[PDB]
Amino acid sequence: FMKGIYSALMVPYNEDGSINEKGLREIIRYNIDKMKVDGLYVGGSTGENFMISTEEKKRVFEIAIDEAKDSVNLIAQVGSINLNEAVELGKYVTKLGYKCLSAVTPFYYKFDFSEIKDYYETIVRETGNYMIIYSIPFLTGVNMSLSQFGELFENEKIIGVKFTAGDFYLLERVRKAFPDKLIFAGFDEMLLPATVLGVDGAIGSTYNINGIRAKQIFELAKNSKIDEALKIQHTTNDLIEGILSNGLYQTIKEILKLEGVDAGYCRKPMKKISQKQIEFAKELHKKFLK
Amino acid sequence: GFMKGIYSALMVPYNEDGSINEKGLREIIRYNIDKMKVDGLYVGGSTGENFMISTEEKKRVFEIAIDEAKDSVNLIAQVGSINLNEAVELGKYVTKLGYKCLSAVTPFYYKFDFSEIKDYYETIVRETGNYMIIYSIPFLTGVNMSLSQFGELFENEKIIGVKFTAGDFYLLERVRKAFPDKLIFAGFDEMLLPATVLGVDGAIGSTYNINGIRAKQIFELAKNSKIDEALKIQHTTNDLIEGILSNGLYQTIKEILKLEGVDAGYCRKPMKKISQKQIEFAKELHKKFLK
Amino acid sequence: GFMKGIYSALMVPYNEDGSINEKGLREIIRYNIDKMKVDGLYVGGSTGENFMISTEEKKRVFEIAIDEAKDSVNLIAQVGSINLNEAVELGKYVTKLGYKCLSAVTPFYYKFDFSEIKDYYETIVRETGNYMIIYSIPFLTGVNMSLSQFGELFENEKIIGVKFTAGDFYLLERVRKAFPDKLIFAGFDEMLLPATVLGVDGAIGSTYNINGIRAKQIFELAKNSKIDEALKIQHTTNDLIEGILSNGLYQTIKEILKLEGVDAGYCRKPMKKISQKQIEFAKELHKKFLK
Amino acid sequence: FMKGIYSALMVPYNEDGSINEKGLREIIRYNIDKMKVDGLYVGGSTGENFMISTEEKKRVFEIAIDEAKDSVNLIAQVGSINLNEAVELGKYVTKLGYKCLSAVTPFYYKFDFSEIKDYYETIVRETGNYMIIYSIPFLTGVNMSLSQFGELFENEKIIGVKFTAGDFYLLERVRKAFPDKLIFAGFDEMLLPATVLGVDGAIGSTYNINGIRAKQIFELAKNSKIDEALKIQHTTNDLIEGILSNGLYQTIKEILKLEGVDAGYCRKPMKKISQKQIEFAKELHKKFLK
Repeated sequence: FMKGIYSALMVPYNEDGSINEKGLREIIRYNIDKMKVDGLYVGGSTGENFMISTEEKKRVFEIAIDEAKDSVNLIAQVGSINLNEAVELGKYVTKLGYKCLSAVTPFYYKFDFSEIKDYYETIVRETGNYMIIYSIPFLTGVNMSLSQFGELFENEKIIGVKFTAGDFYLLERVRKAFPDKLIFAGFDEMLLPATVLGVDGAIGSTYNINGIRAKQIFELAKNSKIDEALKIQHTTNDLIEGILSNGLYQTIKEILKLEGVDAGYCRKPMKKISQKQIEFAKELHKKFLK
Repeated sequence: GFMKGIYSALMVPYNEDGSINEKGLREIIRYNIDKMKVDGLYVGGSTGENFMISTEEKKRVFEIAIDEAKDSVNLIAQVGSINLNEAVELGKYVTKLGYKCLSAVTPFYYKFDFSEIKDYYETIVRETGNYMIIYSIPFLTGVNMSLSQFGELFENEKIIGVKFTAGDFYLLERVRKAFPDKLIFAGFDEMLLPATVLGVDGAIGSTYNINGIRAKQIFELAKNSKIDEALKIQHTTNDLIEGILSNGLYQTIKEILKLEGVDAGYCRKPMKKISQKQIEFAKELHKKFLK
Repeated sequence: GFMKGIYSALMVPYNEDGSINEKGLREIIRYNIDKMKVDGLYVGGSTGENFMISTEEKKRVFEIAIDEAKDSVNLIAQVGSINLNEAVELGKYVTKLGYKCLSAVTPFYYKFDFSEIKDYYETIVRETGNYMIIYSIPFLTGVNMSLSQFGELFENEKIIGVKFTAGDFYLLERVRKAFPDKLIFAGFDEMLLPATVLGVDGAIGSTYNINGIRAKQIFELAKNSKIDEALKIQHTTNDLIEGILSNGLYQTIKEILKLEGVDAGYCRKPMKKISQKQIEFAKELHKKFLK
Repeated sequence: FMKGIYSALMVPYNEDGSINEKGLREIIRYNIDKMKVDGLYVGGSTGENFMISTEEKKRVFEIAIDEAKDSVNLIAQVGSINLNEAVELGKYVTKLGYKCLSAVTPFYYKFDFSEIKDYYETIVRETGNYMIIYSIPFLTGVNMSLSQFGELFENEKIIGVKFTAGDFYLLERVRKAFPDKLIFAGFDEMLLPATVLGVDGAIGSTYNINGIRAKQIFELAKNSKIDEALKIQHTTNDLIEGILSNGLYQTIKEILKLEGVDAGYCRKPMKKISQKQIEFAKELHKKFLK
């Protein structure tokens, strides 16, 4: 029921570093109305979201839920810092109406798997909400074993997993071992291969600007029209190759400003986008998205 | 363009004393051609324990293979591995024997820069006059070549394709669009369905010695946009591969080939002999997936 | 130049409810200063589970540490981790409290290029006016900085040194010769003797909470060219460290500190509690190596 | 008794690719007389030695043993290809008089440890010679565990190990667990740190041209004169930094030609050394070695 394309909301910032509330609402509206996404992924690692305070993470969650209402599905990423920040955020967004959570493991310590399980099971026990897990524990690089997925999926309110690494063998194994769980692709350049292996959705940050093509790839592949889907994936990956060449986070923001959305400013010590990269973003915009 | 299809990576059987079992070799070729109905044979690949044999034992394998297969199937001769002079000597031997396509891994004895890899491949093409399939990863470096590096190699018209060994589907898709006129072979059997929908022209694998039927079906069904049926067969194939890998891939394939009446030969020291527990597991996999 | 010597990486003790155990914190400081006779304390480091605490809990730790240590030892305040605004806010807080040296890991939320790392460090130096020790590896990248990148950072005169976390002794030797006027700290206790003979000015480690005596001896004996005696103590130190690592380093250090009368506090969820088997093993190591 | 500095002999080649016999003798003489090395390491991975035939590997071993006689220790590396080539080479060099062997594991297969042990134990059983093992199985990157060293060192004719990776923690552990075995450093840039941890010798290819400084570092460190040894190591590493900057294999050969030794030609497809790199090798020669 949570299927479809999700855009990873990137939070825009004012000149002074605070959150640009009206700019945040404009990005939500652009994703819902123009990109016609099936959901929003709020609080993800995308861009520079993990640096903001707990207080500012809570204001972003409330602004998002009040502007999106339920035109779309919403998932709240509440992990990363530690387990009690995850629980406080998890019960705040549960009280705001967020019907699903996700959590990356904490960054301050390399936890064994038995502590990953306690971490995830505690967020489900203390919030009562649904949970999406990550196939890779935060900053470890190693995918979880298929046996470890089974131990986590024994909990019924852990309803899915977001794949960040493009291991399609493990993806296929998880897909067959757990036909009742949701699997989200977290790689936009390989959406077509993921869709034919039966993923239920995709979460990406390019879908802020390329959501239309992604919904077509997702829909055409689930109806076995591979010839047309591969051709759109070829065009999508020419956009992504240019965006990556040009700096992905800043190119997406610069393209959003070319579409009439105030995507805000960057926070130090990140270097400002150059004139050559602004002109290159406009060439990408006119070639692929206008 | 005629070299599309599923290829089996021939594994060389050995006698008790370590020499090659010529009649076991002929029976494996017949099994792949008649029962597996493969579209071609990949001879001389790194698969199993083939890189340990002498160049002269390599010449006898190439001659036995072309003489047992006739022209029922495509043949690709892997002539690299050791050095450039053995690659050229092997490359001209198998070209005179009738092989119409070559492949070559870079030599193992040195970490060559790209400008010396290109001279390596271009020299084998000039001295044999044969077609060439390159590897996306230089031997024992782990890093895929850049898309610009593919362009410099693909400037040669007798470098007709590339065998992908790492499952980087982003790079696979980029190479596919940048060079629509070149052949691309998947070298990963567990991900055949994803590679096929991105437009690979064939697959070279060692599981096709025993699972060639399912692989041909996945390849044909996916190229005809019937993903639902193709995904179910890929699921069954990966249940076999997961068991084969759990049990030791090289030895399980050999023991399964012996359960169907093919003399797969013996192992060479210092490789350990397969256990009774693994023979029984190979038999369960055989009865469950292939009988 | 006055900040040479052995430094202990303070591990913050926690109460049963997760808040910081202030009196346990004072007792750990006293144990390091009086019994271990360390030359300084490294406060706020990634060691153990310190990066999980709030900035406000970080401010109370910095204030407790400077007030318990007075000026018996050098103090370095690690103010990085979260972002640049917390680093600058922390950096000016501990500068007003009397800390004479800072260190900062790069932020964790983004993979910064080098030109943004340099702005990061130069901004903390300009906004606090304090001295700065950099890390040879940007937080969560794994790759050491280039020797040219060290030169661009060391152009700032208030960047007085570098803490090496990876044991690359070739790069350590190159940095040592290229910048004889800068401080270099080893951050690997198992290789103290090799780092000292290459001219490191000190060591920052977490084993020095309990093995500071042996580490000071290795440091002093090696800088006075008595390698034979220094190697024997390094052998004993590494027998302790091998046991500590086998048993879980963070929890074994805490349990050993409790065997000598220091309230090392409790663990925070989701970390698992130490077993009886590991408590008994910590006691054997204590009786064998430190009593 | 095998202590000291060993030079890794690099085989010079004629214009046609064959072995330059008189050039090989000249390199042996330069290492024995001018570099005053304590031994020669023949057949190692250095340069481009692993490509030559078994026949040409046998001629190199005999030329080396007949020109060096016993002015120096000799170790013969007989592994890499497969186990029966290792045994044939091992008994040939045992019949030539080589009193110690070494062997890297085969390249054609990723052997488990129980097959590494059978591999090494077979070369010792079939030749009766002494054996030096490598801490890293050929092309795997992973050091052996200290428990695995113990299982191998249970054989008394496996007398030592050559360390290729600079893990000084593992080096110190192996040194203490087996005080009766030889340990050779295989990293010239870190000779001083290795010497203070009690290594019995060093095997390197820079010792073809920098053997004098290396013997001084080795001798000064074993007599606790660290101040003088570190200063020579600083100078040695300035040479090595330049050699590496310039291409190590070709710079060493070009420096040997600047010292009056016919170090031969390169084999295709290796690119020939440039004029800028020849001039740079001469600057290194005049600055560090003349």
